[PDB]
Amino acid sequence: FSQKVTSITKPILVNAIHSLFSEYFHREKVLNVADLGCAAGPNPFSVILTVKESLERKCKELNCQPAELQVYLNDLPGNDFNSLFKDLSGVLRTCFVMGAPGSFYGRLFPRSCLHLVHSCYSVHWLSQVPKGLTGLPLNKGKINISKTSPPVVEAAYLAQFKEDFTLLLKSRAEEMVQNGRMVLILNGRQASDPWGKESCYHWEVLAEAISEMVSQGLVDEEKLDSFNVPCYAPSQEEVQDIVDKVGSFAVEHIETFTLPFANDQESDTRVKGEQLAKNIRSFTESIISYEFGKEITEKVYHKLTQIVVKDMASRPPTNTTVVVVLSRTM
Amino acid sequence: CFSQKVTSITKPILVNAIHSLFSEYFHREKVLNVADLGCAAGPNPFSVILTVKESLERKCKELNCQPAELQVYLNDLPGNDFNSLFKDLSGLRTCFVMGAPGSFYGRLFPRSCLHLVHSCYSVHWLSQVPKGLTSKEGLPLNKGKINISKTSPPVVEAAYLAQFKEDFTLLLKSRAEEMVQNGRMVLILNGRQASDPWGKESCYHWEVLAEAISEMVSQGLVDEEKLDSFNVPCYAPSQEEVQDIVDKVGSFAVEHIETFTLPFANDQESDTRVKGEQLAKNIRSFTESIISYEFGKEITEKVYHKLTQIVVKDMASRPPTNTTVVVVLSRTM
Ligand SMILES: Nc1ncnc2c1ncn2[C@@H]1O[C@H](CSCC[C@H](N)C(=O)O)[C@@H](O)[C@H]1O
Ligand SMILES: Nc1ncnc2c1ncn2[C@@H]1O[C@H](CSCC[C@H](N)C(=O)O)[C@@H](O)[C@H]1O
Ligand SMILES: Cn1c(=O)c2c(ncn2C)n(C)c1=O
Ligand SMILES: Cn1c(=O)c2c(ncn2C)n(C)c1=O
Repeated sequence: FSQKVTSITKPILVNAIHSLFSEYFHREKVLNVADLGCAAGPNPFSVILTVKESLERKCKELNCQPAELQVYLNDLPGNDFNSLFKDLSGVLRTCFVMGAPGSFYGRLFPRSCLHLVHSCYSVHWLSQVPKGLTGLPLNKGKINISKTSPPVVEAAYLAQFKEDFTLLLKSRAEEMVQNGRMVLILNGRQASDPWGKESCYHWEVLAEAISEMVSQGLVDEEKLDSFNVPCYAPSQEEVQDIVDKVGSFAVEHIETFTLPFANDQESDTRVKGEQLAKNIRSFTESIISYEFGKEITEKVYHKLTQIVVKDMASRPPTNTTVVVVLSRTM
Repeated sequence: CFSQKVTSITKPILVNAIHSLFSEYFHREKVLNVADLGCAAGPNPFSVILTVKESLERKCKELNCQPAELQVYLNDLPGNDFNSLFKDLSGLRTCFVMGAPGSFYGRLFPRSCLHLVHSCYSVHWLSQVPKGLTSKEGLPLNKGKINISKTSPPVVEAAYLAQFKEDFTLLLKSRAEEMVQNGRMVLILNGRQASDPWGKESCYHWEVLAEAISEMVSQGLVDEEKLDSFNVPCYAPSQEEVQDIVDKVGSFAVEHIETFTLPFANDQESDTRVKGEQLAKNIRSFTESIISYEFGKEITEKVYHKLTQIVVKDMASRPPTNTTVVVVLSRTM
């Protein structure tokens, strides 16, 4: 899945880079790139290579020396920059890679210096759990928007997102050169899709595993009730509406695509389920662990592995991605 | 006290260099860019950030202008503990702090963007152990020691100086390409008074480590050939050497040159034992990794135990000094 996403989207990144060339940004002394929420895995390496290779390839054609490249790798201060920097030791030459700790909800970089901003699977995370999920907890059974969720949950999540995403765009707007491009890829939904397993498979199946622990009386039902993940899956329409209100970007590309969550290149339904569960753990573990402690979380994932395995044998789940490319105007 | 003494004595030099930036109206540019070479993870980088931030804010008040934004690059080798550094920096408004992993012997930053470069106790470390500390035959010159000593043949001295000339030149050439016209660079490093002999006067730590090693050779727990052909990639230059190297690189003017010598141990401690133990701990903390890599964990732990006994003994008779060289450059042409 992670592989599928990066490979499907690579041409979009490359097209955005090509836009930079018809502005002669490759003729400037340095090209500045930012990756928002880079984590520590291989995706940042691949973003660096894509830009580096495309920049080198084009300067070969035009018989000029390539601009130098500066890549800022942004993530929250708790990110494992140590590992990231150790792995980057095995691009160089004319290539200067920085760590930029901080939240992308706010200023991170000098005014109008960025030529390219990139983000893959970060900007769906909210700055806080949305307000108005309370006293008394609305959204009783669940940890995200669901089939069973009252209309107010939906509206609260959307409102939080509108705030956050607007603050993201405003910050990036201040930091980008005229005609700079920004490529944003995030977990999303098809508008005509219902809530529940269609769009938020992972949040639904986690709430199931929690509910099994409540049922075993190992967790208070009030805890599940007033637990909510600070994460939203927008439609492309929502994204585009938010962008429309911030008058400093032109939309150059908008896209939604839906894949199977489970890995195709595996024939056995077992393993397929276990892998998907492992995958889900790997990006939900820290938020779950922090809320329920190590002992209970270990139990939650064991039941999760049983739920997904069962799901593989009947209706296999999907996952949906929204992609937008913006150009800085005015 | 020592690390504290160095940062506090040199703070005015940093501030003067910053003030030079103001008379170039760099505070009127959109961003002021600062680099700290070899920042490690301790409190010194925080203090450099504060010094610049405070001075920049203070002077924009005075001249009634819009404050430039501040960008600070914190450079160190990859596998420096940037995790801890970044966590501590969280306890930062129009103030953008970056990690810049890599060696300062080489390019690290875009061409001509830096206004201020700062470095405290880094650039004395060489890029490699210097070549030519072994004869044609294959015999190791510099028999007893791990740095330049009283007992060292002339070729050791000349090889270390040559390595430093290479390294320091490469540092200056790289920074020259990366600094704006009239940018300042403040370099503070462990050094020597020219008229000082080699040995305990200038390289206390290398001398006392070679002692501890020699005690392990004496207990036959380490081959004498290992000590013989082991050499630390570190030099303590005179201010004259530094100035000669700078003179050959035609892109900097010297604005300040300084040598000063302090007691190594913390003076505000009355007990000789603790004074010695502290100095030893201090010495371990900056020599551990290169000692450990060479002799393994088991014998290194023994080396530091004997080191702690040697320094404690030294505190009670002749207390050691340590010497610092400081230079400030301006980017010209
Ligand atoms: N406000 C914020 N500012 C910066 N990083 C953030 C953030 N909120 C979440 N993140 C980071 O976003 C990342 C999401 S995981 C995706 C990582 C990478 N883009 C990839 O494709 O693999 C995490 O590392 C998380 O710490
Ligand atoms: N070539 C090189 N490039 C970058 N950092 C280097 C380096 N050689 C040594 N260093 C770093 O220089 C540091 C010296 S310790 C000094 C820490 C800090 N400047 C202070 O005043 O406390 C070490 O962390 C070491 O890893
Ligand atoms: C890192 N990450 C997420 O953060 C994520 C996700 N699906 C939804 N989200 C929120 N996937 C597949 C993922 O790899
Ligand atoms: C890192 N470091 C050194 O590298 C050093 C030193 N004194 C001498 N040297 C070489 N001190 C105090 C120090 O902290």
